[PDB]
Amino acid sequence: SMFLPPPECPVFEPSWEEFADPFAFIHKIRPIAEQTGICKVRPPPDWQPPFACDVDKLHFTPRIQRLNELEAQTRVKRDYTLRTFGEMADAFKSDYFNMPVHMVPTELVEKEFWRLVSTIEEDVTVEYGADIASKEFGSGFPVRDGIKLSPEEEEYLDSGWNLNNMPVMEQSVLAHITADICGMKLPWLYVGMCFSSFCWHIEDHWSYSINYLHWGEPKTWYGVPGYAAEQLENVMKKLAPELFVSQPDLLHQLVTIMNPNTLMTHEVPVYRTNQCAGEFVITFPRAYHSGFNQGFNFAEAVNFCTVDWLPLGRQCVEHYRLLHRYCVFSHDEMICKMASKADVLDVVVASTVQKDMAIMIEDEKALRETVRKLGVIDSERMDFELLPDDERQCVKCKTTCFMSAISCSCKPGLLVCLHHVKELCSCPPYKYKLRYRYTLDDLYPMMNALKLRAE
Ligand SMILES: O=C(O)CCNc1cc(N2CCc3ccccc3CC2)nc(-c2ccccn2)n1
Ligand SMILES: [Mn+2]
Ligand SMILES: [Mn+2]
Ligand SMILES: [Zn+2]
Ligand SMILES: [Zn+2]
Repeated sequence: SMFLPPPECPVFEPSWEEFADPFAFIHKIRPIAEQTGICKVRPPPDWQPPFACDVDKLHFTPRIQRLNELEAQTRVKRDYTLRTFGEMADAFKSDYFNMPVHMVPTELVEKEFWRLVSTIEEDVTVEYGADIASKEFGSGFPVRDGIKLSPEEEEYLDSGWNLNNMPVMEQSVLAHITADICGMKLPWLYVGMCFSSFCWHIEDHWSYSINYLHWGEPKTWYGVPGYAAEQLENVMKKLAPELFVSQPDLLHQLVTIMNPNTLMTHEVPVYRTNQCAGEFVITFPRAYHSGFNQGFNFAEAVNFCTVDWLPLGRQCVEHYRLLHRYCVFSHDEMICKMASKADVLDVVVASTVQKDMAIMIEDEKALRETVRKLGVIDSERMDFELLPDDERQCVKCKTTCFMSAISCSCKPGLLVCLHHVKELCSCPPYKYKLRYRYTLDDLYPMMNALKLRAE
């Protein structure tokens, strides 16, 4: 009546043979799971990564969170010990419900969450932990350290489902990427409590994400399939226009809490699940998702990109361009980097990169012809990858340049991508320079190397 729980998302229970290769399994479940945006994965019963930590020696700075529906929160992120946070968290929930913490039904917490975030009179604030793996935090999974690991810990060091290993495996396209994008290859750690929430969002560059709940009380998820993303955005734009005004950078992007029933009322397909300890949740490209924690828990998450994602990654950067949204990295730079490493690429990877590069080259070919007809004649090679990101963004659309850009001596340091030549300055195009990374004659052999590797 008040709150109608969305239908359950798919739950997979792979055999050991299926589970062995994470990328093969994800590709297998993709036709099913991409229709729901999110899915849950229960590992084989004996796949049990050991969790060991001193609750007194793990410190982290908590972030404070107000729980109001449609209220703006920043998309990106005192001092607790893990023990003191746990004691705070446990006391909060038990006091909130006047019940032993482990006796509060998950359906009730869900019901109550959507009540309190909607009620203006309620002024509930909670805290959470969200941080990259550091020497003060550290992954929940076993990692190699100079100290001595137990045989059980060594058993899960090179596991495909050890979230530290996923970004650097052969079937992932971020295996040989150079530029430091710490947010997209390093796992994040999340310490949650009752009602602590993550707002509606999609991952950077429409990448996958995989989440593992190491221990604690469940994490409640809501998911929307990739094909319904723009439908969701139109709904939220009409109800919360503040989230759609342009921002100075990525650190200022706004997100919010919204009842899934509101989305469902506007015919947006929403699915739910309760992620329990020891279970994986996987989010698919452009799959909007949000949720909250049932109680004190500890989760670890990392982004990743498969060969299936590559053409979507290009579409995303194009979408970023239309929105004047900042990139985390240059998609074209990634592609050309992989091309320069063709001989050591996985053969299926090489084949997929080849296809994307062909599109890249033909688009670049047309763009350069266009700007030449605009009067830009002079040109010089430029190593874009050497520039800091904020020193090679298009003035107009904020895209990260790599293949090419336009410069003018009248605006030293300023660049525009080839889509926005008319946005650089007021001086005539013959004063401009085409700054390019590769000639067309450089690019075709690079793509040929990929073709040979793919055979
Ligand atoms: O809660 C979990 O276990 C993970 C939920 N997923 C989150 C959680 C999360 N949090 C950090 C930022 C944030 C923003 C607003 C409210 C709460 C939080 C805490 C969780 N951030 C992100 C994020 C950020 C940037 C790009 C892509 N994803 N994803
Ligand atoms: Mn409220
Ligand atoms: Mn996220
Ligand atoms: Zn000028
Ligand atoms: Zn531009």
